Amino acid sequence: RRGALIVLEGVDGAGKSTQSRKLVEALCAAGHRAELLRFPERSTEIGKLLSSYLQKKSDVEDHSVHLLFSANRWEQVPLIKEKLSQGVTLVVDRYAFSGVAFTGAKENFSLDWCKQPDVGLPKPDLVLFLQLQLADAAKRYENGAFQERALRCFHQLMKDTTLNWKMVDASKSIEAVHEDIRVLSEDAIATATEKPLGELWK
Amino acid sequence: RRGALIVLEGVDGAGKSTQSRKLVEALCAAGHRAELLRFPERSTEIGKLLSSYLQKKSDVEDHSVHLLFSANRWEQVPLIKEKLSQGVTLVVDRYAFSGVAFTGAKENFSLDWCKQPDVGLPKPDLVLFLQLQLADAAKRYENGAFQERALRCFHQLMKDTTLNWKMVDASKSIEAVHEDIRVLSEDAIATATEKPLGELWK
Ligand SMILES: Nc1ncnc2c1ncn2[C@@H]1O[C@H](COP(=O)(O)OP(=O)(O)O)[C@@H](O)[C@H]1O
Ligand SMILES: Nc1ncnc2c1ncn2[C@@H]1O[C@H](COP(=O)(O)OP(=O)(O)O)[C@@H](O)[C@H]1O
Ligand SMILES: Cc1cn([C@H]2C[C@H](O)[C@@H](COP(=O)(O)O)O2)c(=O)[nH]c1=O
Ligand SMILES: Cc1cn([C@H]2C[C@H](O)[C@@H](COP(=O)(O)O)O2)c(=O)[nH]c1=O
Ligand SMILES: [Mg+2]
Ligand SMILES: [Mg+2]
Ligand SMILES: [Mg+2]
Repeated sequence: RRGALIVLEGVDGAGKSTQSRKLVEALCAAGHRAELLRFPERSTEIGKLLSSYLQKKSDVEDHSVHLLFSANRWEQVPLIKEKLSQGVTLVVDRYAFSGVAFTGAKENFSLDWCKQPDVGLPKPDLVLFLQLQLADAAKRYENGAFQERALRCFHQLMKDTTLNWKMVDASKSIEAVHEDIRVLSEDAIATATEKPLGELWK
Repeated sequence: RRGALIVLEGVDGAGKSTQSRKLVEALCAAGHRAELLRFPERSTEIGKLLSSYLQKKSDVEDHSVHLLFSANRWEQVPLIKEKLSQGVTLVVDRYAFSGVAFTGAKENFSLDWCKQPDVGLPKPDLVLFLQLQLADAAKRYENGAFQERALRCFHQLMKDTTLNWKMVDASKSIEAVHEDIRVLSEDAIATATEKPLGELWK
Protein backbone atom coordinates (compact mmCIF):
# COMPACT_ATOMS: atom_id res chain seq x y z
CA ARG A 1 0.00 0.00 0.00
CA ARG A 2 1.99 2.97 -1.25
CA GLY A 3 2.47 6.30 0.47
CA ALA A 4 1.11 9.51 -1.10
CA LEU A 5 3.39 12.17 -2.66
CA ILE A 6 2.06 15.49 -1.39
CA VAL A 7 3.68 18.80 -2.42
CA LEU A 8 3.10 22.32 -1.03
CA GLU A 9 3.62 25.32 -3.35
CA GLY A 10 3.14 29.11 -3.25
CA VAL A 11 5.11 32.40 -3.16
CA ASP A 12 7.69 33.24 -0.53
CA GLY A 13 6.03 33.80 2.83
CA ALA A 14 2.92 31.74 1.97
CA GLY A 15 3.36 29.28 4.82
CA LYS A 16 4.78 26.27 3.00
CA SER A 17 7.55 25.33 5.46
CA THR A 18 5.39 25.92 8.54
CA GLN A 19 2.47 23.92 7.06
CA SER A 20 4.79 21.17 5.75
CA ARG A 21 6.32 20.66 9.21
CA LYS A 22 2.88 20.73 10.89
CA LEU A 23 1.34 18.35 8.34
CA VAL A 24 4.03 15.68 8.91
CA GLU A 25 3.59 16.05 12.68
CA ALA A 26 -0.22 15.66 12.50
CA LEU A 27 -0.12 12.73 10.09
CA CYS A 28 2.42 10.93 12.28
CA ALA A 29 0.38 11.55 15.44
CA ALA A 30 -2.57 10.00 13.59
CA GLY A 31 -0.57 6.79 13.00
CA HIS A 32 0.51 7.43 9.42
CA ARG A 33 4.09 6.85 8.36
CA ALA A 34 5.02 10.26 6.84
CA GLU A 35 8.25 12.18 6.34
CA LEU A 36 9.23 15.67 5.31
CA LEU A 37 11.38 16.58 2.29
CA ARG A 38 12.17 19.96 0.78
CA PHE A 39 13.57 21.47 -2.43
CA PRO A 40 16.15 22.59 -2.94
CA GLU A 41 17.72 20.01 -0.61
CA ARG A 42 20.90 21.89 0.27
CA SER A 43 22.56 18.99 2.05
CA THR A 44 23.65 17.00 -1.01
CA GLU A 45 26.63 17.85 -3.23
CA ILE A 46 24.40 19.52 -5.78
CA GLY A 47 22.36 21.20 -3.08
CA LYS A 48 25.27 23.06 -1.54
CA LEU A 49 25.72 25.20 -4.66
CA LEU A 50 21.99 25.97 -4.97
CA SER A 51 22.06 27.33 -1.41
CA SER A 52 25.04 29.54 -2.07
CA TYR A 53 23.42 30.74 -5.30
CA LEU A 54 20.25 31.64 -3.50
CA GLN A 55 22.27 33.26 -0.72
CA LYS A 56 23.98 35.33 -3.41
CA LYS A 57 27.42 33.92 -2.63
CA SER A 58 27.72 32.62 -6.18
CA ASP A 59 26.61 33.62 -9.68
CA VAL A 60 25.54 30.67 -11.85
CA GLU A 61 24.44 31.17 -15.50
CA ASP A 62 20.66 31.26 -15.58
CA HIS A 63 20.08 28.03 -17.50
CA SER A 64 22.84 26.33 -15.51
CA VAL A 65 21.20 27.19 -12.18
CA HIS A 66 17.80 26.06 -13.49
CA LEU A 67 19.31 22.69 -14.40
CA LEU A 68 21.05 22.36 -11.03
CA PHE A 69 17.69 22.89 -9.25
CA SER A 70 16.17 20.08 -11.41
CA ALA A 71 19.18 17.78 -10.98
CA ASN A 72 18.74 18.26 -7.21
CA ARG A 73 15.22 16.80 -7.44
CA TRP A 74 16.31 13.88 -9.62
CA GLU A 75 19.08 12.89 -7.22
CA GLN A 76 16.32 12.31 -4.59
CA VAL A 77 14.13 10.25 -6.96
CA PRO A 78 15.43 6.81 -5.81
CA LEU A 79 14.81 7.75 -2.14
CA ILE A 80 11.42 9.18 -3.10
CA LYS A 81 10.33 6.02 -4.93
CA GLU A 82 11.71 3.73 -2.24
CA LYS A 83 9.97 5.48 0.67
CA LEU A 84 6.64 5.69 -1.23
CA SER A 85 6.86 1.96 -2.09
CA GLN A 86 7.37 1.20 1.60
CA GLY A 87 4.06 2.97 2.50
CA VAL A 88 5.65 6.28 3.65
CA THR A 89 3.74 9.36 2.62
CA LEU A 90 6.05 12.18 1.67
CA VAL A 91 5.30 15.86 2.34
CA VAL A 92 7.40 18.02 0.07
CA ASP A 93 8.11 21.70 0.68
CA ARG A 94 8.42 23.06 -2.90
CA TYR A 95 8.97 20.95 -6.01
CA ALA A 96 9.16 21.24 -9.81
CA PHE A 97 6.53 24.00 -9.88
CA SER A 98 8.65 26.42 -7.89
CA GLY A 99 11.47 25.31 -10.23
CA VAL A 100 9.54 26.47 -13.26
CA ALA A 101 7.89 29.47 -11.56
CA PHE A 102 11.14 30.98 -10.38
CA THR A 103 13.18 30.35 -13.62
CA GLY A 104 10.14 30.94 -15.85
CA ALA A 105 9.83 34.30 -14.09
CA LYS A 106 13.07 35.36 -15.80
CA GLU A 107 13.29 36.96 -19.23
CA ASN A 108 13.51 34.65 -22.22
CA PHE A 109 12.57 31.48 -20.36
CA SER A 110 9.68 29.70 -22.04
CA LEU A 111 7.62 27.57 -19.71
CA ASP A 112 8.21 24.78 -22.21
CA TRP A 113 11.99 24.95 -21.88
CA CYS A 114 11.68 25.28 -18.10
CA LYS A 115 9.48 22.18 -17.65
CA GLN A 116 11.59 19.75 -19.67
CA PRO A 117 14.35 18.86 -17.16
CA ASP A 118 11.68 17.81 -14.64
CA VAL A 119 9.56 15.81 -17.14
CA GLY A 120 9.26 12.31 -15.68
CA LEU A 121 9.81 13.13 -12.01
CA PRO A 122 7.52 11.30 -9.57
CA LYS A 123 4.12 12.95 -10.08
CA PRO A 124 2.56 14.38 -6.90
CA ASP A 125 -0.74 12.81 -5.83
CA LEU A 126 -1.77 16.21 -4.43
CA VAL A 127 -0.44 19.73 -5.04
CA LEU A 128 -1.47 22.18 -2.36
CA PHE A 129 -1.16 25.80 -3.49
CA LEU A 130 -1.06 28.20 -0.53
CA GLN A 131 -2.85 31.26 -1.85
CA LEU A 132 -2.52 34.71 -0.38
CA GLN A 133 -2.22 38.31 -1.51
CA LEU A 134 1.36 39.30 -2.31
CA ALA A 135 1.21 42.21 0.13
CA ASP A 136 0.20 39.80 2.90
CA ALA A 137 3.10 37.43 2.08
CA ALA A 138 5.46 40.38 2.04
CA LYS A 139 4.46 41.54 5.54
CA ARG A 140 5.44 38.15 6.98
CA TYR A 141 13.94 35.93 -6.27
CA GLU A 142 12.67 37.60 -3.15
CA ASN A 143 11.51 41.12 -4.10
CA GLY A 144 8.01 42.36 -4.96
CA ALA A 145 8.43 42.34 -8.68
CA PHE A 146 10.01 38.88 -8.82
CA GLN A 147 7.36 37.32 -6.55
CA GLU A 148 4.57 38.71 -8.70
CA ARG A 149 6.14 37.30 -11.87
CA ALA A 150 6.53 33.91 -10.22
CA LEU A 151 2.88 33.98 -9.10
CA ARG A 152 1.90 34.54 -12.72
CA CYS A 153 3.81 31.38 -13.77
CA PHE A 154 2.19 29.49 -10.91
CA HIS A 155 -1.20 30.45 -12.37
CA GLN A 156 -0.05 29.30 -15.83
CA LEU A 157 0.98 25.94 -14.31
CA MET A 158 -2.34 25.35 -12.56
CA LYS A 159 -4.09 25.15 -15.92
CA ASP A 160 -2.55 21.67 -16.22
CA THR A 161 -5.60 19.67 -15.26
CA THR A 162 -3.60 16.45 -15.25
CA LEU A 163 -2.48 17.47 -11.74
CA ASN A 164 -4.55 17.31 -8.54
CA TRP A 165 -4.27 20.95 -7.59
CA LYS A 166 -6.01 22.18 -4.43
CA MET A 167 -6.19 25.87 -3.53
CA VAL A 168 -5.75 26.64 0.17
CA ASP A 169 -6.60 30.00 1.71
CA ALA A 170 -3.22 30.77 3.20
CA SER A 171 -4.28 34.09 4.71
CA LYS A 172 -5.98 32.40 7.68
CA SER A 173 -4.26 31.55 11.01
CA ILE A 174 -1.55 28.88 11.14
CA GLU A 175 -3.98 26.47 12.85
CA ALA A 176 -6.86 27.15 10.44
CA VAL A 177 -4.72 26.68 7.36
CA HIS A 178 -3.24 23.55 8.93
CA GLU A 179 -6.65 21.92 9.47
CA ASP A 180 -7.59 22.69 5.86
CA ILE A 181 -4.39 21.03 4.61
CA ARG A 182 -4.66 18.06 7.01
CA VAL A 183 -8.12 17.10 5.80
CA LEU A 184 -7.09 17.38 2.13
CA SER A 185 -4.03 15.26 2.88
CA GLU A 186 -5.87 12.47 4.72
CA ASP A 187 -8.16 12.19 1.65
CA ALA A 188 -5.27 11.93 -0.80
CA ILE A 189 -3.49 9.32 1.33
CA ALA A 190 -6.72 7.29 1.47
CA THR A 191 -7.94 7.43 -2.11
CA ALA A 192 -5.47 9.10 -4.47
CA THR A 193 -2.97 6.28 -3.83
CA GLU A 194 -5.00 3.41 -5.32
CA LYS A 195 -3.25 4.21 -8.64
CA PRO A 196 0.45 3.61 -9.32
CA LEU A 197 2.80 6.59 -8.86
CA GLY A 198 2.61 8.71 -12.04
CA GLU A 199 5.09 10.76 -14.07
CA LEU A 200 5.23 14.51 -14.01
CA TRP A 201 4.31 16.33 -17.22
CA LYS A 202 4.37 13.16 -19.41
CA ARG B 1 33.41 39.71 -37.98
CA ARG B 2 32.49 36.83 -35.71
CA GLY B 3 34.50 33.70 -35.02
CA ALA B 4 33.17 30.27 -36.05
CA LEU B 5 31.91 27.69 -33.50
CA ILE B 6 33.42 24.39 -34.60
CA VAL B 7 32.73 21.16 -32.67
CA LEU B 8 34.39 17.73 -33.01
CA GLU B 9 32.35 14.60 -32.16
CA GLY B 10 32.76 10.81 -32.33
CA VAL B 11 33.19 7.72 -30.10
CA ASP B 12 35.96 7.32 -27.56
CA GLY B 13 39.30 6.89 -29.29
CA ALA B 14 38.18 8.61 -32.53
CA GLY B 15 40.82 11.32 -32.41
CA LYS B 16 38.79 14.28 -31.17
CA SER B 17 41.25 15.65 -28.58
CA THR B 18 44.29 15.13 -30.80
CA GLN B 19 42.57 16.75 -33.81
CA SER B 20 41.10 19.57 -31.68
CA ARG B 21 44.55 20.49 -30.33
CA LYS B 22 46.12 20.27 -33.82
CA LEU B 23 43.33 22.29 -35.45
CA VAL B 24 43.75 25.22 -33.01
CA GLU B 25 47.53 25.12 -33.56
CA ALA B 26 47.19 25.17 -37.38
CA LEU B 27 44.55 27.89 -37.43
CA CYS B 28 46.65 30.07 -35.13
CA ALA B 29 49.79 29.54 -37.23
CA ALA B 30 47.72 30.68 -40.23
CA GLY B 31 46.92 33.99 -38.48
CA HIS B 32 43.45 33.15 -37.22
CA ARG B 33 42.45 33.95 -33.66
CA ALA B 34 41.25 30.52 -32.39
CA GLU B 35 41.02 28.84 -29.00
CA LEU B 36 40.32 25.37 -27.69
CA LEU B 37 37.46 24.41 -25.37
CA ARG B 38 36.27 20.99 -24.25
CA PHE B 39 33.24 19.34 -22.60
CA PRO B 40 32.91 18.42 -19.92
CA GLU B 41 35.06 21.30 -18.66
CA ARG B 42 36.19 19.78 -15.37
CA SER B 43 37.77 22.95 -14.03
CA THR B 44 34.58 24.77 -12.99
CA GLU B 45 32.54 23.99 -9.87
CA ILE B 46 30.07 21.93 -11.85
CA GLY B 47 32.84 20.31 -13.85
CA LYS B 48 34.62 18.84 -10.86
CA LEU B 49 31.72 16.50 -10.11
CA LEU B 50 31.35 15.39 -13.75
CA SER B 51 35.02 14.34 -13.71
CA SER B 52 34.64 12.34 -10.54
CA TYR B 53 31.47 10.74 -11.92
CA LEU B 54 33.25 9.73 -15.08
CA GLN B 55 36.21 8.53 -13.04
CA LYS B 56 33.77 6.40 -11.06
CA LYS B 57 34.53 8.16 -7.78
CA SER B 58 30.89 9.18 -7.45
CA ASP B 59 27.46 7.80 -8.34
CA VAL B 60 25.01 10.46 -9.57
CA GLU B 61 21.39 9.57 -10.49
CA ASP B 62 21.20 9.15 -14.25
CA HIS B 63 18.99 12.15 -15.02
CA SER B 64 20.92 14.23 -12.48
CA VAL B 65 24.26 13.52 -14.17
CA HIS B 66 22.74 14.24 -17.60
CA LEU B 67 21.60 17.64 -16.34
CA LEU B 68 24.98 18.40 -14.76
CA PHE B 69 26.69 17.73 -18.13
CA SER B 70 24.26 20.21 -19.79
CA ALA B 71 24.58 22.79 -17.00
CA ASN B 72 28.36 22.58 -17.54
CA ARG B 73 27.91 23.71 -21.16
CA TRP B 74 25.52 26.52 -20.23
CA GLU B 75 27.91 27.94 -17.64
CA GLN B 76 30.39 28.50 -20.54
CA VAL B 77 27.79 30.16 -22.80
CA PRO B 78 28.68 33.79 -21.84
CA LEU B 79 32.39 33.10 -22.51
CA ILE B 80 31.46 31.31 -25.74
CA LYS B 81 29.34 34.21 -27.02
CA GLU B 82 31.86 36.82 -25.93
CA LYS B 83 34.85 35.17 -27.62
CA LEU B 84 32.88 34.53 -30.85
CA SER B 85 31.71 38.18 -30.91
CA GLN B 86 35.33 39.28 -30.61
CA GLY B 87 36.28 37.31 -33.79
CA VAL B 88 37.76 34.26 -31.97
CA THR B 89 36.94 30.95 -33.59
CA LEU B 90 36.31 28.27 -31.01
CA VAL B 91 37.26 24.60 -31.49
CA VAL B 92 35.25 22.45 -29.13
CA ASP B 93 36.19 18.91 -28.14
CA ARG B 94 32.76 17.29 -27.59
CA TYR B 95 29.49 19.18 -27.10
CA ALA B 96 25.74 18.60 -26.74
CA PHE B 97 25.82 15.62 -29.13
CA SER B 98 28.08 13.56 -26.89
CA GLY B 99 25.74 14.71 -24.09
CA VAL B 100 22.76 13.15 -25.80
CA ALA B 101 24.66 10.17 -27.26
CA PHE B 102 26.06 9.04 -23.95
CA THR B 103 22.84 9.58 -21.84
CA GLY B 104 20.58 8.55 -24.74
CA ALA B 105 22.61 5.33 -24.83
CA LYS B 106 21.10 4.41 -21.45
CA GLU B 107 17.83 2.56 -20.98
CA ASN B 108 14.66 4.62 -20.83
CA PHE B 109 16.21 7.85 -22.10
CA SER B 110 14.30 9.23 -25.07
CA LEU B 111 16.37 11.36 -27.38
CA ASP B 112 13.66 13.97 -26.93
CA TRP B 113 14.12 14.15 -23.16
CA CYS B 114 17.91 14.11 -23.59
CA LYS B 115 18.02 17.04 -26.04
CA GLN B 116 15.87 19.46 -24.07
CA PRO B 117 18.37 20.79 -21.49
CA ASP B 118 20.71 21.82 -24.33
CA VAL B 119 17.99 23.41 -26.51
CA GLY B 120 19.14 26.99 -27.16
CA LEU B 121 22.88 26.52 -26.67
CA PRO B 122 25.08 28.35 -29.20
CA LYS B 123 24.61 26.37 -32.43
CA PRO B 124 27.85 25.08 -33.99
CA ASP B 125 28.68 26.45 -37.44
CA LEU B 126 30.33 23.09 -38.24
CA VAL B 127 30.06 19.67 -36.60
CA LEU B 128 32.91 17.36 -37.53
CA PHE B 129 32.11 13.70 -36.88
CA LEU B 130 35.27 11.57 -36.69
CA GLN B 131 34.16 8.28 -38.17
CA LEU B 132 35.92 5.00 -37.61
CA GLN B 133 35.11 1.35 -36.98
CA LEU B 134 34.51 0.61 -33.30
CA ALA B 135 37.18 -2.09 -33.30
CA ASP B 136 39.70 0.44 -34.61
CA ALA B 137 38.77 2.98 -31.88
CA ALA B 138 39.06 0.25 -29.29
CA LYS B 139 42.61 -0.70 -30.32
CA ARG B 140 43.78 2.86 -29.68
CA TYR B 141 30.66 4.71 -20.90
CA GLU B 142 33.88 3.19 -22.14
CA ASN B 143 33.19 -0.48 -22.97
CA GLY B 144 32.33 -2.08 -26.33
CA ALA B 145 28.64 -2.32 -25.77
CA PHE B 146 28.25 1.23 -24.47
CA GLN B 147 30.31 2.74 -27.33
CA GLU B 148 28.19 0.95 -29.91
CA ARG B 149 24.97 2.22 -28.35
CA ALA B 150 26.33 5.75 -28.30
CA LEU B 151 27.34 5.46 -31.96
CA ARG B 152 23.76 4.52 -32.77
CA CYS B 153 22.50 7.74 -31.08
CA PHE B 154 25.13 9.71 -32.95
CA HIS B 155 23.66 8.35 -36.20
CA GLN B 156 20.15 9.30 -35.01
CA LEU B 157 21.41 12.86 -34.33
CA MET B 158 23.00 13.30 -37.75
CA LYS B 159 19.58 13.07 -39.38
CA ASP B 160 19.04 16.63 -38.12
CA THR B 161 19.72 18.44 -41.37
CA THR B 162 19.52 21.81 -39.64
CA LEU B 163 23.14 21.18 -38.57
CA ASN B 164 26.24 21.43 -40.76
CA TRP B 165 27.52 17.92 -40.22
CA LYS B 166 30.72 16.80 -41.98
CA MET B 167 31.92 13.20 -41.88
CA VAL B 168 35.68 12.78 -41.51
CA ASP B 169 37.48 9.50 -42.14
CA ALA B 170 39.13 9.14 -38.77
CA SER B 171 40.88 5.89 -39.61
CA LYS B 172 43.64 7.66 -41.56
CA SER B 173 46.94 8.92 -40.03
CA ILE B 174 46.93 11.81 -37.56
CA GLU B 175 48.35 14.14 -40.25
CA ALA B 176 45.92 13.03 -42.97
CA VAL B 177 42.88 13.42 -40.76
CA HIS B 178 44.22 16.79 -39.60
CA GLU B 179 44.51 18.15 -43.15
CA ASP B 180 40.95 17.02 -43.89
CA ILE B 181 39.66 18.83 -40.79
CA ARG B 182 41.80 21.95 -41.40
CA VAL B 183 40.41 22.51 -44.88
CA LEU B 184 36.80 22.02 -43.69
CA SER B 185 37.46 24.45 -40.84
CA GLU B 186 39.00 27.21 -42.98
CA ASP B 187 35.85 27.05 -45.17
CA ALA B 188 33.47 27.35 -42.21
CA ILE B 189 35.43 30.27 -40.74
CA ALA B 190 35.30 32.02 -44.12
CA THR B 191 31.70 31.48 -45.20
CA ALA B 192 29.57 29.84 -42.51
CA THR B 193 30.05 32.91 -40.28
CA GLU B 194 28.25 35.46 -42.48
CA LYS B 195 25.07 34.53 -40.55
CA PRO B 196 24.46 35.40 -36.89
CA LEU B 197 25.24 32.67 -34.31
CA GLY B 198 22.25 30.29 -34.22
CA GLU B 199 20.47 28.30 -31.49
CA LEU B 200 20.86 24.59 -31.05
CA TRP B 201 17.79 22.44 -31.70
CA LYS B 202 15.34 25.42 -31.81
N1 LIG C 1 -0.95 31.69 8.60
C1 LIG C 1 0.03 32.46 8.97
N2 LIG C 1 -0.21 33.68 9.46
C2 LIG C 1 0.71 34.56 9.86
N3 LIG C 1 2.03 34.32 9.78
C3 LIG C 1 2.26 33.12 9.26
C4 LIG C 1 1.38 32.15 8.86
N4 LIG C 1 2.04 31.01 8.34
C5 LIG C 1 3.35 31.27 8.50
N5 LIG C 1 3.54 32.55 9.07
C6 LIG C 1 4.83 33.23 9.32
O1 LIG C 1 5.34 33.75 8.11
C7 LIG C 1 6.71 33.51 7.99
C8 LIG C 1 6.94 32.66 6.68
O2 LIG C 1 6.40 31.34 6.93
P1 LIG C 1 7.07 30.11 6.16
O3 LIG C 1 6.26 28.90 6.55
O4 LIG C 1 8.54 30.06 6.39
O5 LIG C 1 6.69 30.47 4.66
P2 LIG C 1 7.33 29.88 3.24
O6 LIG C 1 8.06 28.65 3.54
O7 LIG C 1 6.13 29.76 2.35
O8 LIG C 1 8.31 31.01 2.79
C9 LIG C 1 7.18 32.82 9.26
O9 LIG C 1 7.61 33.84 10.19
C10 LIG C 1 5.87 32.22 9.78
O10 LIG C 1 5.79 32.00 11.17
N1 LIG D 1 44.65 8.87 -36.64
C1 LIG D 1 45.12 8.22 -35.61
N2 LIG D 1 45.71 7.03 -35.77
C2 LIG D 1 46.20 6.27 -34.79
N3 LIG D 1 46.15 6.61 -33.50
C3 LIG D 1 45.53 7.78 -33.35
C4 LIG D 1 45.03 8.64 -34.29
N4 LIG D 1 44.43 9.78 -33.71
C5 LIG D 1 44.65 9.65 -32.39
N5 LIG D 1 45.33 8.44 -32.12
C6 LIG D 1 45.68 7.89 -30.78
O1 LIG D 1 44.54 7.32 -30.19
C7 LIG D 1 44.43 7.67 -28.83
C8 LIG D 1 43.07 8.42 -28.63
O2 LIG D 1 43.18 9.71 -29.29
P1 LIG D 1 42.34 10.93 -28.69
O3 LIG D 1 42.59 12.09 -29.61
O4 LIG D 1 42.61 11.12 -27.24
O5 LIG D 1 40.86 10.41 -28.98
P2 LIG D 1 39.41 10.93 -28.34
O6 LIG D 1 39.63 12.25 -27.72
O7 LIG D 1 38.48 10.87 -29.51
O8 LIG D 1 39.09 9.85 -27.26
C9 LIG D 1 45.66 8.49 -28.47
O9 LIG D 1 46.69 7.60 -28.00
C10 LIG D 1 46.08 9.02 -29.84
O10 LIG D 1 47.44 9.35 -30.00
C1 LIG E 1 12.66 24.21 -5.69
C2 LIG E 1 13.10 25.50 -6.30
C3 LIG E 1 13.13 26.68 -5.65
N1 LIG E 1 13.53 27.81 -6.25
C4 LIG E 1 13.61 28.94 -5.36
C5 LIG E 1 12.37 29.59 -4.72
C6 LIG E 1 12.97 30.39 -3.53
O1 LIG E 1 13.17 31.74 -3.90
C7 LIG E 1 14.26 29.63 -3.27
C8 LIG E 1 14.40 29.10 -1.83
O2 LIG E 1 13.26 28.23 -1.57
P1 LIG E 1 12.73 28.06 -0.07
O3 LIG E 1 12.54 29.39 0.54
O4 LIG E 1 11.60 27.11 -0.19
O5 LIG E 1 14.03 27.34 0.57
O6 LIG E 1 14.56 28.76 -4.37
C9 LIG E 1 14.00 27.91 -7.59
O7 LIG E 1 14.33 29.01 -8.04
N2 LIG E 1 13.97 26.73 -8.27
C10 LIG E 1 13.60 25.51 -7.74
O8 LIG E 1 13.56 24.28 -8.38
C1 LIG F 1 30.20 16.28 -23.16
C2 LIG F 1 29.72 14.98 -22.59
C3 LIG F 1 30.46 13.87 -22.50
N1 LIG F 1 29.98 12.73 -21.98
C4 LIG F 1 30.96 11.69 -21.84
C5 LIG F 1 31.61 10.99 -23.04
C6 LIG F 1 32.89 10.35 -22.43
O1 LIG F 1 32.64 8.99 -22.10
C7 LIG F 1 33.12 11.23 -21.22
C8 LIG F 1 34.51 11.89 -21.18
O2 LIG F 1 34.66 12.68 -22.39
P1 LIG F 1 36.13 12.93 -22.99
O3 LIG F 1 36.85 11.64 -23.09
O4 LIG F 1 35.89 13.76 -24.19
O5 LIG F 1 36.75 13.81 -21.78
O6 LIG F 1 31.97 12.03 -20.94
C9 LIG F 1 28.66 12.56 -21.46
O7 LIG F 1 28.32 11.46 -21.01
N2 LIG F 1 27.89 13.68 -21.56
C10 LIG F 1 28.30 14.90 -22.04
O8 LIG F 1 27.55 16.06 -22.16
MG1 LIG G 1 9.97 28.00 3.37
MG1 LIG H 1 39.46 13.04 -25.87
MG1 LIG I 1 9.04 19.22 -26.43
